[PDB]
Amino acid sequence: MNVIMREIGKKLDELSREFYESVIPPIDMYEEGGELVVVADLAGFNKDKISVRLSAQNELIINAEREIQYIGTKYATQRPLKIHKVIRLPVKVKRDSQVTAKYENGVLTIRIPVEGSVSIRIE
Amino acid sequence: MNVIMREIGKKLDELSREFYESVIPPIDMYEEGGELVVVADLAGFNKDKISVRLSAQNELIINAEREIQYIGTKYATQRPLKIHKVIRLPVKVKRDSQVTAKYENGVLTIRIPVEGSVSIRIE
Amino acid sequence: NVIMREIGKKLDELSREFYESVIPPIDMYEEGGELVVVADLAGFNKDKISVRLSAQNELIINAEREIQYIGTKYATQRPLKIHKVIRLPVKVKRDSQVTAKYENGVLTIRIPVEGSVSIRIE
Amino acid sequence: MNVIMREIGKKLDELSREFYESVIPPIDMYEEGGELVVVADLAGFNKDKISVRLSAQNELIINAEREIQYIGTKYATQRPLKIHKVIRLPVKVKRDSQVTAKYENGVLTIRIPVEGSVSIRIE
Ligand SMILES: [Ca+2]
Ligand SMILES: [Ca+2]
Ligand SMILES: [Ca+2]
Ligand SMILES: [Ca+2]
Repeated sequence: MNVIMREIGKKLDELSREFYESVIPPIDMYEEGGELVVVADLAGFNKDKISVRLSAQNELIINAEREIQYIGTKYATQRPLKIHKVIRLPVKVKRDSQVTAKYENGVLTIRIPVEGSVSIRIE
Repeated sequence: MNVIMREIGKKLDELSREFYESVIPPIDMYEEGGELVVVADLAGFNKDKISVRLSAQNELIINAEREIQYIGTKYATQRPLKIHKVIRLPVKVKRDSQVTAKYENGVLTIRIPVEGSVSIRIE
Repeated sequence: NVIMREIGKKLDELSREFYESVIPPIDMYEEGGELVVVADLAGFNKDKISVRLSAQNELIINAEREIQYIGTKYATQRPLKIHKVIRLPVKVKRDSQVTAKYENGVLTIRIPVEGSVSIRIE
Repeated sequence: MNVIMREIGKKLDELSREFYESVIPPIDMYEEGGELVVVADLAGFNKDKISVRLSAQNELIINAEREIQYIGTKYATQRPLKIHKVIRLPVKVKRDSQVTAKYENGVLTIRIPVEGSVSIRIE
């Protein structure tokens, strides 16, 4: 039945959007100059609608939201409305140090200041 | 094992990037006013390095290329370097009409004029 | 060690994926003008296995399963879902209903085949 | 040279069977309630021809053998004839404790008691 066929298309497309919502965004992590920088491909979002935060845990969290409204017949709606990404941080980040987030060309770049030395424990 | 672990980690990172290369970009497709619109999330790319193609078989093809060079330690390399996506268009493209592609905020917007007909039963 | 922990989890999944691609091994032979396909497909629900014949003459076996365990897991190799496409050496008989039987982790499929090929005359 | 092609095919079939023998069977290992459990997919084997052994070195060994012969033309013979798999257990096996092996639906399940301890900090 066509009605049956149509429903499947809707479900697949919705599954697709969700899959992207979990996967996006891919990130690159590297440490440079005592600086930890995270780069994320995050196309089509407002700067206001993006939030970057650090938990006390050294976890790095990225949240973004958008509304997409299209007028016309719709064949696919893959793009993710809602983004939540939680990122493990390899090393402890200096407390009370400036953190820079810049949003360019759909790319979110985060620089975290890096502390070189680790106090180690005896016994 | 230490060397092996590093090689393996490097291998694992390569796979993750490859997975992204396969799934990016997500696209939205909708048609209004005899126009088909494709919207794709393609962050962190250069317009000069992006190619958009229309095919005789009615596919739309998007190719993206970029160079990633990183200085210092690398913890993650998820972000895609090479993009190849082939989309089978729902509607036949108009044979002789202008086709437009734009790149803003990491988003590639493609507009294609469309050829179509629907038949009305005569009573 | 957490990342080392991270590496291990991925390797295990990669392993699971590898099994999903390879499983199952196939034995193919022709008996009595029938094509018999035997696949080793352990621990799957019979209700959960689908066998179908392609227009192109490919033979397809589909199976999926859920595996859930309680406690620490050291390995999860076993395949959750298998999609296998088999190209068929001989043209399949039209009509000619085909039967599938599943026992002891083994799925056996019997297919009738046309015994002759007509030849075009130029 | 079609017959030589056939010999080559027979060799290739032979290799495939060999590769499978190396990779079969895939195993699931989990430890719960002092029992370590191994689940392996070993379809189409006689119970009598399957051997399960526990090693001094703490390995678990699975051995199986089968006879496969067919009548008429053979197009493929992937399925393994003889199986040897050595698994090194994550945790110590409890000495002289009952171990159970069950084979059903082509699945071999092995239950092994383990010796382990954890230390609780005092005060
Ligand atoms: Ca319905
Ligand atoms: Ca609103
Ligand atoms: Ca051999
Ligand atoms: Ca051998």
